[PDB]
Amino acid sequence: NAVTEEQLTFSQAMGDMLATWQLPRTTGRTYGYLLLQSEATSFQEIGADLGLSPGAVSTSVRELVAWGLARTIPQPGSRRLLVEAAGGFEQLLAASHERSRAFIRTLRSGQALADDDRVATRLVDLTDLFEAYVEAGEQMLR
Amino acid sequence: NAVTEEQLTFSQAMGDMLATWQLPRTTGRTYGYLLLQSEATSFQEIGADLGLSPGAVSTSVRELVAWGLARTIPQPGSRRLLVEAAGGFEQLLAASHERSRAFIRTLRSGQALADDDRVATRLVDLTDLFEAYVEAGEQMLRRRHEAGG
Repeated sequence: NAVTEEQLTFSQAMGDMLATWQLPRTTGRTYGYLLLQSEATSFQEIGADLGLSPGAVSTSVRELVAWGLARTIPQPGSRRLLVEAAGGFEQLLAASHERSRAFIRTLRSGQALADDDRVATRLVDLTDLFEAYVEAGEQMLR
Repeated sequence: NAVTEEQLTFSQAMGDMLATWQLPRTTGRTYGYLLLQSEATSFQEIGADLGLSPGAVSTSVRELVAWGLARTIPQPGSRRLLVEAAGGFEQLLAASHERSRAFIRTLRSGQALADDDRVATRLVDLTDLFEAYVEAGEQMLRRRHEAGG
């Protein structure tokens, strides 16, 4: 029905969003699904509700747990796991911050290679703005 | 020699860096090259120094100029253009901010679709933090200009 379609399209959009951090689209789709579930769900349920193969569900859940976006829960009397959304974007955003720190080092390397005052100053000004931008969000993670 | 190799590798790294903000790698490479040039350079020099086709150079320059990362300079007595690094990252970062704003609308849509309090609370906490993170960078850029920076 209409609500199922809205939840599935939200899942699809979350796949595209988490791909900005190089997570496979199926992993973000699984996350978007979990976000709208009120109770923990089995791997079988995730697969049935998203039309995913068991290997795809297993891989996605493992990635989400590794990134602090989900938690797996054992079940009495079975090896089957339940899954729920958990944590948040802190770990993904910290990883993005670290990539930006490597970018800052590349920019500072260019500053050092500059063999002309005009070239050096241009790179200093470019780098200072980017550093200010990068560390604005770092205060949010703080 | 050592300095030319270091300049080329800086150019290569800048291509990889700006691909984060969806700038094609050859375009980011051209930008990193221009950043270390003390004088405006011709299309022929860019292509020779970077091993790029005339079409690749022309496309890259047009994209950098569109993004406010380079300026083209006419030459007396010719139709050939010179190119120099210009402006800065402001436009690329603003474009990134706009993509994040669309993500926030998606998250707020899921929040609205939430059909019980536990789900809604999880989504509003997740989205509140991401939106605060996004708007910190935007406020930073806006404030940098009002202050005289």
